[PDB]
Amino acid sequence: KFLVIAGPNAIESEELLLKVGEEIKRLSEKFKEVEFVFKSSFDKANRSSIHSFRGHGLEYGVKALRKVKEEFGLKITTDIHESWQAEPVAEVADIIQIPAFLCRQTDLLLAAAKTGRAVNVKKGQFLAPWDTKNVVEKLKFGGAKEIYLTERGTTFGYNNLVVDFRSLPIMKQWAKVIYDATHSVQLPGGMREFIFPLIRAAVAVGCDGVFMETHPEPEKALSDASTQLPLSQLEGIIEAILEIREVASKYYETI
Amino acid sequence: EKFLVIAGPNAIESEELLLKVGEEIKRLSEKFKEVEFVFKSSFDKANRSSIHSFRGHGLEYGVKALRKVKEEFGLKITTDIHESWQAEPVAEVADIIQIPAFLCRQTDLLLAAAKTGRAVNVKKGQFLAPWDTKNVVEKLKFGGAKEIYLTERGTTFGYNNLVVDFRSLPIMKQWAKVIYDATHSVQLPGGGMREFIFPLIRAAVAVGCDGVFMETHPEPEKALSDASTQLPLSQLEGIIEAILEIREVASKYYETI
Amino acid sequence: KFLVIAGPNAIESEELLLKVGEEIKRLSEKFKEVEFVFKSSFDKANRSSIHSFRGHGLEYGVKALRKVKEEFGLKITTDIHESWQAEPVAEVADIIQIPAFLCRQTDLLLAAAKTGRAVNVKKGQFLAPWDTKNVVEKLKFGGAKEIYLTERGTTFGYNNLVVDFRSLPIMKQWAKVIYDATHSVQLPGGMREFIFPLIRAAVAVGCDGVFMETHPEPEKALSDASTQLPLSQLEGIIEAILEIREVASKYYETI
Amino acid sequence: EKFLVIAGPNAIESEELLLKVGEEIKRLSEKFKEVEFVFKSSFDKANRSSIHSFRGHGLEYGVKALRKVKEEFGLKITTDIHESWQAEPVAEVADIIQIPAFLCRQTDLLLAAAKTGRAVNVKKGQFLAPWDTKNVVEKLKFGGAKEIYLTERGTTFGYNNLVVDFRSLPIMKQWAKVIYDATHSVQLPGGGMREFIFPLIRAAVAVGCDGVFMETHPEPEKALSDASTQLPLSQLEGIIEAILEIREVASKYYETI
Repeated sequence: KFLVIAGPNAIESEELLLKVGEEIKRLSEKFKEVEFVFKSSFDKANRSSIHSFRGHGLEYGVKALRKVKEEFGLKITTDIHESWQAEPVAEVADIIQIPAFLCRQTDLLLAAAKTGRAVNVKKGQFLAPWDTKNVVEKLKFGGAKEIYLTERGTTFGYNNLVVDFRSLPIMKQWAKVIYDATHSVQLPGGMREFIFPLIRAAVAVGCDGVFMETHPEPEKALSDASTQLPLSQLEGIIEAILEIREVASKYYETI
Repeated sequence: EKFLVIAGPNAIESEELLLKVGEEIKRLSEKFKEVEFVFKSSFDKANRSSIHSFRGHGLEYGVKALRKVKEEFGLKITTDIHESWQAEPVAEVADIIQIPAFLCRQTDLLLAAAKTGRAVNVKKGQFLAPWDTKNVVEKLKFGGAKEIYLTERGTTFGYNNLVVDFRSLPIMKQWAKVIYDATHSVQLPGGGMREFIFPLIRAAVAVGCDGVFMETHPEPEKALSDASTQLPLSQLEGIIEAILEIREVASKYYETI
Repeated sequence: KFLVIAGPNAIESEELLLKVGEEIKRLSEKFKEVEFVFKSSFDKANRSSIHSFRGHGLEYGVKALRKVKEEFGLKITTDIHESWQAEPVAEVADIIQIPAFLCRQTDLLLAAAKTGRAVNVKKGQFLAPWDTKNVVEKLKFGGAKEIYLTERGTTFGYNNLVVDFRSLPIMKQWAKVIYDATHSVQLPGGMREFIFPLIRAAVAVGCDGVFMETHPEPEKALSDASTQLPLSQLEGIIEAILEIREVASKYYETI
Repeated sequence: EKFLVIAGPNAIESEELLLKVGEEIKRLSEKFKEVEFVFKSSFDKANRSSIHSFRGHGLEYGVKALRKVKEEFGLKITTDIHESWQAEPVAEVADIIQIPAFLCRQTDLLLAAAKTGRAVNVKKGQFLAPWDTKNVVEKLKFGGAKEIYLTERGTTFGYNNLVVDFRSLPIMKQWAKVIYDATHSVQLPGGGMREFIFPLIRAAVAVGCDGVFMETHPEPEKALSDASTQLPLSQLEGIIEAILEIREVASKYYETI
């Protein structure tokens, strides 16, 4: 079924996760035609500034995510940054996420694959669609069976990203494809106004799921504040993508 | 608002070719009554990469052929101009005067088109940012244009490749009606990939635009221009139906500019 | 000999041309190892805004340029925008310049070639280095014998240009190569601070000439005010490029 | 200031290979006394495109081989780290700790390198704008780094291609010493063109930088990595002489930051 990966960008507090998990749980019951996966990072290991919010550590993060899964029965996904983290994270994460800048780090991919969990690799901003074939091959060699590739924009000049929708059908040749509606519109070093329009494009073109960050009060977010979606708007967007997918899917090209 | 579909053979290979495509466009205009069809074909390919490539049979021949399409089928017409002097003669038959992408900044060409009283559709240059088109529209309005369109046809992305930044659709909608060129957007400059034409057109309509531009030919493989990207005429009907369906379902979500 | 194409961006007045022509004439006498060509546009036919300075017309422009050639004995170059202009412009222009946006307009190139004058084509911001082979072929077909290709930057994301110096040796395979030090640093829709550094790069890599716009008071320029070089700084930069070329030329690769 | 030349085989194919290149670098360091040579070689290629490509013989073997180069030739050493835990062991032999381009934003890796007390050279990510490196240097200074270098190695330009924006040299010089990577800048990601190595290095020195990074191998065609871009060892001397000459003549024109 269609995958919807959503949650607050960073684990600002297990409290925040619970509030967002509650809504995601509700939508989960309302849209049985969708597989929801709760996402949140225990650490922002690649911030531009040394003075920016990183998180409360792996232990606190895995604990809070464990709370969400136990209290709501929702699948979990979070990203790892160094090989040693794969094992402890796999204790709770159904899907281990690989950061865009780290999509070429062989040991991180192999460590993720070794856990037996599904792996979702964020496509590096420096990678071409066809360059992802090798990424999948690494994961398969490592024993991974459920593999996702996420479109999150490509470097387009300085401090800007562009989404080449041709990437969706190309990557689909070797993995399930997810469209990251949040990071794709962020200006490195974004505009929330383009989030919905581009997500409509993604489903019209055809993808296996959508990744969207949501926060009760985006303005107060300690990360991706400019692009996280207000929690209250999540339901409407999900319904919209299901409606567009229902009609457009008739035209999705084979493989 | 009535959706615009600009379609036809890239170049006026012959008047017969035009009539063949025109006949089909006419049939479709009778079926898709909610669509405003505009027949397109260039009387001259003034910017071919090679001096040895097909250009056309001249303005005179071309205008005459386009006039025949309009007369025999009652279809609106659009063709592009390359130098200021062509605006007047072309305006005699063209309902919409098209401004080539490489020439979108040529002031006199825009002014020549605007003073004819005809609608003007400017292909967004491969070097232009979405917000840079505001001044393009301003020039046209200054010149008397009352019906203006901006066409998205890809942006320079490295060498011999174009990318379509769909954020351009809502941005340009701020000052003009927006058309998505499904054919040129997937071509590889000086290198096109037909397999991406349909998916990207689906994207355009889901994001929201005021029309689509698609070149079609009875036998693309034999086209004298854009042979790699022109759509087989028999596939036009299905593509149009598909975009109307996606447009309908996505429409309630189109943001207000 | 090494070509130096310099002058004010636009023909703001024949007076301005005379003042700049005087200095260029002086440098002309001081640097006999260089072929100076006076440049200035009789019309800015591609301004972004309808309210920006365009010029005083072709007649006034050709007249002022004619004055420079007669009063200083300097070669002339100006750009054309429509085919009909080639003939009248050729009356004074030793080198007919083809605008970057118009580098693919067959009739403009042929009209320029038909005059018998040399032709310098500004490489479009949308063109790849190897794509210029066809541009030269058009000009040769049209009868042109002296052909130049000018590097002036390539579209790099939005409102920015990048100079891929690999273009110099590539274009050299089929034409003489000129480096436009002024437009290459301008931000479409620039930074004078990068003009000198990039011109040093151009000569270290190897080119047949440099194109530089200069104005007595750049701040008062009605065009390219942000990138035109103060007249007083021209001598120093020319001497610098000659010195760097003298040393570096030993390493310029063959063809 | 003494010009830095970082050179050596891309990967530690064997200790013997290192000694062969080291011997030549040593000879050159005796001739070009105004140059500070630093021997470079990766103990691991942790980011190969393919799982089937050569990676290396491990950290232990690599550090031991690099230590042999330093001991036998008295040359400074630099190698790159891929995860935080490698900083300490590598710092035992490396005078300059290199941070991979894809990892230039990984805070812990930068911090791990900085606390060793060794110099740190960060390859500028292909996704980073020149001004975005200010925060990279800030992170290092925060971590205790006192000797920091930023290496220009190209920027993503479309697919499978990199472009070198030389404006980056003067911009980055505002907060760190700048090195130009003549080898990786001409490689075609997931596609390199050796014919552009020398011309672009000439450009770098004419613009002005504090050093150059060039990979060299006795027989590039047989290299287990970067076979298309590593310079034949016999050509190193001539290239170094050329850059010193161009640097000298261009030096009086270098702008003050």
